[PDB]
Amino acid sequence: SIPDIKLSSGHLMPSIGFGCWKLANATAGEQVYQAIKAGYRLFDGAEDYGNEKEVGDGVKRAIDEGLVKREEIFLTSKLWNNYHDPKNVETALNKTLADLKVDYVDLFLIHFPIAFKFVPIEEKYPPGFYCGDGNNFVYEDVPILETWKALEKLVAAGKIKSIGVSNFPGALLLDLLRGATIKPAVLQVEHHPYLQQPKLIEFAQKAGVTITAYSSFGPQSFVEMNQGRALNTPTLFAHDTIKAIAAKYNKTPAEVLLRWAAQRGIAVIPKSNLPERLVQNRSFNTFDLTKEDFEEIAKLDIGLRFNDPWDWDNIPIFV
Amino acid sequence: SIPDIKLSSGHLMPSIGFGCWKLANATAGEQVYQAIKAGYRLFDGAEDYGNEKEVGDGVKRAIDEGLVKREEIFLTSKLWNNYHDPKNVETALNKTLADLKVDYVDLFLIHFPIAFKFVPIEEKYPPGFYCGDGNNFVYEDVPILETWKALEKLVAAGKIKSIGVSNFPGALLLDLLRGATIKPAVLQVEHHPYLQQPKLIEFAQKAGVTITAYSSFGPQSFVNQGRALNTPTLFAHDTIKAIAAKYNKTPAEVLLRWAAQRGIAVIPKSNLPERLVQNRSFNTFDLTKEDFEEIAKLDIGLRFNDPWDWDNIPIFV
Ligand SMILES: NC(=O)c1ccc[n+]([C@@H]2O[C@H](COP(=O)([O-])OP(=O)(O)OC[C@H]3O[C@@H](n4cnc5c(N)ncnc54)[C@H](OP(=O)(O)O)[C@@H]3O)[C@@H](O)[C@H]2O)c1
Ligand SMILES: NC(=O)c1ccc[n+]([C@@H]2O[C@H](COP(=O)([O-])OP(=O)(O)OC[C@H]3O[C@@H](n4cnc5c(N)ncnc54)[C@H](OP(=O)(O)O)[C@@H]3O)[C@@H](O)[C@H]2O)c1
Repeated sequence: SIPDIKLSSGHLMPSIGFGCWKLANATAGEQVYQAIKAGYRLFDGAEDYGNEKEVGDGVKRAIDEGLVKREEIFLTSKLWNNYHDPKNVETALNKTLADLKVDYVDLFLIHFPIAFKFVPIEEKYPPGFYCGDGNNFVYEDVPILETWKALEKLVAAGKIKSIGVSNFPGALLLDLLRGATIKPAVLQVEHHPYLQQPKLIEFAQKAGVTITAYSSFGPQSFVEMNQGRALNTPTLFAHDTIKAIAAKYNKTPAEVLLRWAAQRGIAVIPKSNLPERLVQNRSFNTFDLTKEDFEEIAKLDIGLRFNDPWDWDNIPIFV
Repeated sequence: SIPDIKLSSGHLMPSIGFGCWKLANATAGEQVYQAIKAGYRLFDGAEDYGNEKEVGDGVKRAIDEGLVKREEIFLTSKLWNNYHDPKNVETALNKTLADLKVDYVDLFLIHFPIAFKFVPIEEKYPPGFYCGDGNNFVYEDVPILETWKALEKLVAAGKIKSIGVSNFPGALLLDLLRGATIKPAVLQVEHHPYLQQPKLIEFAQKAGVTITAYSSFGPQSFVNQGRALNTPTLFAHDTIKAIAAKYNKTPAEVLLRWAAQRGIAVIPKSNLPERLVQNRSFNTFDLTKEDFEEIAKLDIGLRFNDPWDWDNIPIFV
């Protein structure tokens, strides 16, 4: 049912996966397991999510029960900001591998083109915004390419199958493509009708980089974090454009939001604590948005970004 | 008169300069010379402008006539897109030096974070968008930092006083800063009330990078581009007029002052002598917080110089 996408690395990646951000440690293992039973095969995690051990527990349970074999699960993780210095990259990957209880991750991404000062794992993990000095942000002078070469070596050592990046704007991705020996296979970015960045999508896809969309439901994911920008934003779920299209096909607004990306070759990783939403978030490929529908949804693009490092410490990633 | 700005390199840079883009070759020498007599000391040029030889004649004439000495003139040039590969960087710079008839340039900027396939100087100069294969754009795998290191080397060789970048978005500048031994001293970007990019300015200034604004008059500079032609003029914008008529200054003087008062260098260019004068003496009034607030409302992120138009190059996306 779930179409696979061919990555530039020579490996297949499910076009629909299960998001793990803000999956409570207490119920994550069980929800990952239920997701596998519901047919999900790709799991989008990260060291920063702090629940990789639980994600691993869920996968290991499914494997121990004979529902799936390791090779049938696509595990994505992300290298956090404090670990860009080459000498720390493998250490961070090792922690991820140990927590996930596996020998390799299918996809490992540079979480952000941001290098926080290294913080020893036994000092605090996941470190979040901690940089070794109270609440102050401290950075390291590690160019992206240095981190990328450390990742390329880990691919050669068999610990990572495919490598890619997240939160990279066009000029940065373009430059990485110039110095990379193993081209980044995936660009994972915030993508929803309020932030469509059509030119980025076009450039990346023309360059052979697969797009994975995150926060496909826009502000939704951020309101529980009490983010003001998101709370002030009208939901996509109650938006007249999305609702009119959903009604026309007799689909849910969530299905239209996910299909709007899937139909354009963009991979999705919807997240949900609700069992009822598992099947739904993975079975939306039952109708086709017309040229007209796309023109209508295109009108909602306003460049509204919910995940912006500028908010953390005026980091100029998207400026 | 014209305030100087101390660059992160230690060297000083006039805050008001004379732009050389489109200065016709037949009269560029004379215009640069007249500009020097008019008080200008910084000349913003580029290999791509194709008139460095003539800009050089102008400066050489002012020096031979004893109006100025080489070290009182600040020359800026820019490394064009076909010369990013380190093995070609010095070739391009040597051509700029031979053309300007100088032993070094004061500021050498990476013109665009774009690497076109190398085309020999002898094959075509300036190459412009020609990449050695008909009208097709062809690129080279040369990371920004490799080009930068070649420039740092040319600084140690004494051929360049300060180095910097142009048309670099925030993320790219941030990354270059992590790898630079000599920090880029300047960030030259399009900057006007319709494209204010305040967060980029704030980040750059805070990192110690000096901003040089170009196209200070917005749409007035690309007018045969449709985008610019179909954009309401800033010279007739109600907010600009209001502030200009409120200080008895021209709209042009308000547009330049808005940048200058914020520590941003400007490089206006006028074929007309009167304006030539106007453009170097607009620091005769201050904008109030309220003025800035009203001007800041014009920001719509409208960009006239976008590589996306050339070949869907993702520099600003
Ligand atoms: N690399 C990065 O920077 C980055 C940043 C953010 C996210 N990501 C990744 O991408 C994933 C997805 O993004 P996200 O978690 O931010 O947000 P999302 O998937 O857009 O989140 C959807 C929000 O909508 C609700 N929801 C889920 N299915 C729904 C449905 N069918 N109908 C109505 N509401 C529904 C969920 O609530 P319930 O849980 O109560 O169902 C959740 O609060 C993450 O889990 C993570 O793996 C990566
Ligand atoms: N790095 C880059 O990518 C880049 C890109 C573009 C430009 N630049 C540099 O920055 C400079 C700025 O570009 P530009 O020359 O097109 O922009 P500009 O100097 O802002 O152009 C102003 C236009 O307005 C007119 N003008 C000048 N002064 C005036 C005044 N006081 N009152 C009314 N009209 C006035 C001029 O025509 P008249 O001559 O008839 O008065 C000129 O056509 C260039 O020369 C170049 O050195 C760099």
